[PDB]
Amino acid sequence: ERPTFYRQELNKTIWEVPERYQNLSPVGSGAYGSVCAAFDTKTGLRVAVKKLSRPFQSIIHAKRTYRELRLLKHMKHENVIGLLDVFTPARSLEEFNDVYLVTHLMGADLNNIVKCQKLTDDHVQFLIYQILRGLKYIHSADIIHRDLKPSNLAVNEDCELKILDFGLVATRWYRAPEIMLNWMHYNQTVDIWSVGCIMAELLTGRTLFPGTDHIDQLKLILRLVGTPGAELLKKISSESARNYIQSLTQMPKMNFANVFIGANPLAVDLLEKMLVLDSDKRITAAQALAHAYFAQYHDPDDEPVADPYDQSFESRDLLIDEWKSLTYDEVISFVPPPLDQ
Ligand SMILES: O=c1c(Br)c(OCc2ccccc2)ccn1Cc1ccccc1
Ligand SMILES: Fc1ccc(-c2c[nH]nc2-c2ccnc(F)c2)cc1
Repeated sequence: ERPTFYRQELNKTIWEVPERYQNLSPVGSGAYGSVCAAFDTKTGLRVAVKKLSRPFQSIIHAKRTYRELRLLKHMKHENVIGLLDVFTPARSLEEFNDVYLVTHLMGADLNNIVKCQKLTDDHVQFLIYQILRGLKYIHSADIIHRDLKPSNLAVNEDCELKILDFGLVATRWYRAPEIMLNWMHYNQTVDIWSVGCIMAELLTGRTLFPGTDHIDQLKLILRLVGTPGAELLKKISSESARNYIQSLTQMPKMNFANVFIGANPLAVDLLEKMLVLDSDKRITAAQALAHAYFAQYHDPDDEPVADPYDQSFESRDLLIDEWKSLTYDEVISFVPPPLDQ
């Protein structure tokens, strides 16, 4: 049966939510919606409530809305953001024009933490372990995140971490070189690249590759990791890309031990493995969890994999009303997870 809703305006946005959620307080905005912190009276915990902006504005928005709901309904892992609740104030499909999502409030991200801070090795171990543990799960569902950066890593006062969906500086800074090149057959290790860039920054206090644009970004990456060797060169189909790359002044892969000088040598070894230029040679999330850098955290029996995830809708070309109806179906069928201390 339907709960009682109440309406309010927060920052020129209307929020209509069940009375169970109290003390809404805006925390930010992330392209596809706005977020408020709230108090969940049913559990006594603080939650983040996201209101999707214009969910059915176009086929793109409608499919994006469906995609996010499907993804968040599927993610059930300690280090990945999932759903406590999904609701709409709409009492019918024709009424349906707003989607709210709720998750447990972590309360900060790594954008907030990195800033004015170099971290000790022990905290970097724990943070990056958690990221990799979440990534192992995501990758096992044959999902690629594609946009991992500090703002997409939500962290609580205990330094427990969950991977966000979408977060609240430059995104290109964390992006794999093959994506800057525009390769359409990139793999899951694009996310491993991002984690390498994030880990590097946590250890040093500086952006590993602060490119001003995609070209600058590629150039900074190749200065650290070297211009492509022959094995990699042969895998590049594009004539313009290969002409460009091979016309650059050719560069050796740097010794990372020299670059990340003060760092724990196990940290440098993992970084070398994460940031190999040829993506076919980069370490996987599962492999990284078994690396000696994480010896004090790694438990192979507590690093679970995801249930099968149906991404077939991704190929489909549907009407806005069809995406809308499917999303509505997904809201109605939502089963919350159980309360457990
Ligand atoms: O801890 C979170 C969570 Br938790 C978020 O969740 C967004 C969300 C909400 C509902 C569904 C899916 C995602 C977003 C940012 N942050 C970090 C953050 C929270 C409050 C202030 C600053 C940073
Ligand atoms: F300057 C470069 C050259 C190659 C890469 C690269 C890294 N991993 N995979 C690739 C790749 C494979 C096949 N085709 C591509 F276009 C790219 C990245 C930057």
